Amino acid sequence: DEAREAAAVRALVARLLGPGPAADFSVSVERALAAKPGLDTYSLGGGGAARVRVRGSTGVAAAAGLHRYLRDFCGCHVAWSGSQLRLPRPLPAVPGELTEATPNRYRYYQNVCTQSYSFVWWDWARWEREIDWMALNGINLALAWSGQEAIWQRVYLALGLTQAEINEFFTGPAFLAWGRMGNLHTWDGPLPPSWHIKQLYLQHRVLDQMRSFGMTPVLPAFAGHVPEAVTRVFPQVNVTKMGSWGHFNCSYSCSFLLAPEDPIFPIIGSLFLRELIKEFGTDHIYGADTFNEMQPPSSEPSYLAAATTAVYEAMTAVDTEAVWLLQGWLFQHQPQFWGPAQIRAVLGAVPRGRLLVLDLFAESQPVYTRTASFQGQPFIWCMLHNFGGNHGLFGALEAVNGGPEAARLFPNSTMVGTGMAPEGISQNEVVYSLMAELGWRKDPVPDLAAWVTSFAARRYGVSHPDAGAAWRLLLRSVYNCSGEACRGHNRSPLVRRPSLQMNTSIWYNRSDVFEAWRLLLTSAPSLATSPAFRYDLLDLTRQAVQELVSLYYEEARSAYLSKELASLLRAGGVLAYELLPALDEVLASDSRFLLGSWLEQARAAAVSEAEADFYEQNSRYQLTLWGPEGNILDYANKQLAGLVANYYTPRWRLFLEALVDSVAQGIPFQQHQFDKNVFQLEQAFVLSKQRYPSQPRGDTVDLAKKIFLKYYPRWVAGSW
Ligand SMILES: *[C@@H]1O[C@H](CO)[C@@H](O[C@@H]2O[C@H](CO)[C@@H](O[C@@H]3O[C@H](CO)[C@@H](O)[C@H](O)[C@@H]3O)[C@H](O)[C@H]2NC(C)=O)[C@H](O)[C@H]1NC(C)=O
Ligand SMILES: *[C@@H]1O[C@H](CO)[C@@H](O[C@@H]2O[C@H](CO)[C@@H](O)[C@H](O)[C@H]2NC(C)=O)[C@H](O)[C@H]1NC(C)=O
Ligand SMILES: *[C@@H]1O[C@H](CO)[C@@H](O[C@@H]2O[C@H](CO)[C@@H](O)[C@H](O)[C@H]2NC(C)=O)[C@H](O)[C@H]1NC(C)=O
Ligand SMILES: *[C@@H]1O[C@H](CO)[C@@H](O)[C@H](O)[C@H]1NC(C)=O
Ligand SMILES: *[C@@H]1O[C@H](CO)[C@@H](O)[C@H](O)[C@H]1NC(C)=O
Ligand SMILES: *[C@@H]1O[C@H](CO)[C@@H](O)[C@H](O)[C@H]1NC(C)=O
Ligand SMILES: OC[C@@H](O)[C@H](O)[C@@H](O)CO
Ligand SMILES: OC[C@@H](O)[C@H](O)[C@@H](O)CO
Repeated sequence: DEAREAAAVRALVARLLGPGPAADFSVSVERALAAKPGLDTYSLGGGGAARVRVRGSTGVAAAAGLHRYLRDFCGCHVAWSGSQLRLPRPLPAVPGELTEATPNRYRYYQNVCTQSYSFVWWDWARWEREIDWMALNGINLALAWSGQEAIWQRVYLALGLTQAEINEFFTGPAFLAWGRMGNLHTWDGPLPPSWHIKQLYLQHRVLDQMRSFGMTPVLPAFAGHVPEAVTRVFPQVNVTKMGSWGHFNCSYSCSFLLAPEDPIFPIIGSLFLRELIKEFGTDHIYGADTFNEMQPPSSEPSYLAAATTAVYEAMTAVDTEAVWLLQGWLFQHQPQFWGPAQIRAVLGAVPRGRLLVLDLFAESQPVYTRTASFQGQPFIWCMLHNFGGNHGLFGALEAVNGGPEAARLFPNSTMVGTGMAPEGISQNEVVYSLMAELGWRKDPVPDLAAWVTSFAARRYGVSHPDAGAAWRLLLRSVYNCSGEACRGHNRSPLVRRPSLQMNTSIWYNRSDVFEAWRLLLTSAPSLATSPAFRYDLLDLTRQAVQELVSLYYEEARSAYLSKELASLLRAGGVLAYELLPALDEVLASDSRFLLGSWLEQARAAAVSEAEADFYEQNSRYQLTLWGPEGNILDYANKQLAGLVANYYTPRWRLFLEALVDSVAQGIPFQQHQFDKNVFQLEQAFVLSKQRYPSQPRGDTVDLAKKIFLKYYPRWVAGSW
């Protein structure tokens, strides 16, 4: 109720600022503050000689008001990487009563993938910080995906499956996103008993905390995928075996899909939802997806309607208030299958307003556009932005700034909210800061250059003219990809398998990055004490090294092709023996860029050495080979200390060496042979029991300065 929501926001203020400064805020929650039912509203008053009055129509609204006040009146900044929470004394006064309402019924957060790429090894402490970030960003709808395998285990045991069948079925922890969608099964499991104990524990705390703010946590439901062992206990079920996803064979993919009209369908679907709800309660919104990246066995509208009605009916068969949150990714991913009549069949099969669809990649491939606003079903306009959790400076900020407005103005628009659905978090914080803001604004931000200048100013605690100019440069270059082919996948040579056919082209002027780097480095004598400045300088230096690797690749390749041995040794030499080690070393100077920081999260999730080794191996697979044969090679690449020294660099050394051997003998370089040798090194990184440091070493500013002094003059002079 109102009181519990206000107490939740009061406790947020105390975690955020300390209990001392928290006493200067008067928080309340009052339903009547909203003019229109379900359009969240906050108001700010007071300050100066008086306490700061923050009122919300809900707990999330109040938290958004708090953020509004801290950002625009106090100059504060909150992000995944850290915060800048200096309060002026006295606290600034607000003129009269400032009251703002969102035009969005929902602000949504999380991809299904984010659960595996970023949240896998999170404990409660980390989730608690994330739910605060969510509340401050005004989020009222989000996935609560933890612990669902523990519920499926109860269901399957009750259906007569053996514990061994259940253990064989789930993937390892790092691959559960794809197990849950039916893309995968089995790969790199089993889930150990401690996993379920910890995830059930976690999920209860997540749900309690979300609900205390008045957030709506979305819960999973059955979408038709079942383990093969279901055909042992129910041997007359009608099932179709799906195709291979992600180049996995039938030991790991080729999922069994239960036919929509099989009598077992509502029985399994109902038993799962009932067990889920007994354990966790419900807020009446359920997520399910049958055909994410998997071609349905028929394009007949009548079949596709029945497959969709079967899932919705299983939900309403236990909860008559059910609303089904559906990912729209498939419509964009297999456009040749998903013609107008196929899409109309799914969208028409659930009553209007009971399908809430995520237009998941709306900043670049919106579907509302080509389906007359999902044939009248409500939708949430999502920015996807990031794939694989990849590091790399990227954004299409003009398209995100104008996107929600265009969706709202579209004829017969059924837009009911905005969302952020990155595959991984902990990158490109500027992009999420903007899209979160668009959650509450009526209009696009009018001047992006001034906005990014203020973003940097609040983040560093000072408006520096060089740092400001650096960010304006990044805004118009890396953060302004335009066109239909803008994807935030890092495909740079640094993170990919070396070859003679790598494409080094980009969507911006490379000089803008090197200038931005120079300008940000010039700011260091003022800003070096800001953890956020250190983070951004490191991220930008890292980007500059990524650019240099590409440029040195170009030189090495041209020299290979001309049989210029000395030039090839020189160019390939600085790439593999100087640039890459320099990168690893500078990354190693901050805890937020250590492979070892993430792997120690994995060890702390385990309860034994053996289990910890298993989780760490899971993590190393996920970042590199993905599957056992390099099935989705480098898709979840990252630029972390340890990973660059022991994975990216050995591949480049081997590649250079094979090129110089080729030029030195008579002999052409053969890709297929190098492909076999480099696979041994990639796999060795995965299977090694090497431990990686979780403590930083060296000074970030000093190391970045050395890289700049050495490589920047070579850039301006063209002399490699
Ligand atoms: C589906 O894919 C998996 C993973 O690639 C296959 O399992 C793998 O099978 C291979 C070949 O049998 C094993 O590799 C090695 O083969 C040599 C044979 O000369 C042997 O000396 C080594 O000890 C080793 O066994 C590999 O261990 C195994 N990998 C895993 C992760 O289990 C599987 O066979 C494929 N399934 C189908 C149905 O095709
Ligand atoms: C927006 O919605 C309305 C649905 O009411 C569509 O207009 C109806 O359909 C045709 C026009 O193409 C007319 O014969 C009906 O009489 C219209 N109804 C009304 C009340 O005007 C309209 O076409 C939709 N726009 C788009 C782009 O699909
Ligand atoms: C993002 O890119 C687009 C394309 O370069 C920019 O939009 C142009 O802005 C100029 C003014 O400088 C206008 O005269 C043009 O009409 C626009 N061009 C096109 C092709 O649309 C935009 O300024 C860039 N955004 C940022 C924030 O730097
Ligand atoms: C299985 O279900 C599909 C419809 O989903 C149907 O085409 C097929 O005839 C059914 N097969 C059997 C053996 O019942
Ligand atoms: C790299 O890709 C771009 C389009 O994305 C294309 O125009 C270009 O020709 C490609 N370069 C090479 C060398 O193949
Ligand atoms: C990129 O920046 C450099 C240096 O300011 C400039 O010489 C060049 O003409 C710029 N633009 C393009 C499209 O190359
Ligand atoms: O406006 C204040 C609210 O806290 C949020 O919606 C921000 O605008 C974006 O973080
Ligand atoms: O590539 C496998 C990834 O984990 C997913 O994000 C999707 O398959 C991308 O389309």
